[PDB]
Amino acid sequence: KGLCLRIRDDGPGIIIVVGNEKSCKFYENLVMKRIKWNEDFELHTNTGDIKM
RNA sequence: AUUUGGUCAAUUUGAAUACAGAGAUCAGCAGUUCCCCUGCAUAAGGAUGAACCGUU
Repeated sequence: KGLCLRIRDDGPGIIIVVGNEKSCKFYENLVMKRIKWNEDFELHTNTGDIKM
């Protein structure tokens, strides 16, 4: 249970996560260790693929 | 100088029959315990993956 809100798409936003403790821990791990947020990526659109 | 270490049992008896006394050998498999591997389940506990936006 929870959510992920954010401002203006590109802007800063909040994840809230709620549940059983193990699950929460797992989620945290995913957020921090597994995902690389600073990593570069590609946006796919009809006009052209935008490198970010 | 002599002699004991020498009684077959069993059965039929009121000595005769018996005659030494009645399964062997070879081979499987399973179980018992411990160990190792393998697949599955059960709990727990990780690790990780997967496009893209979601819900009043």
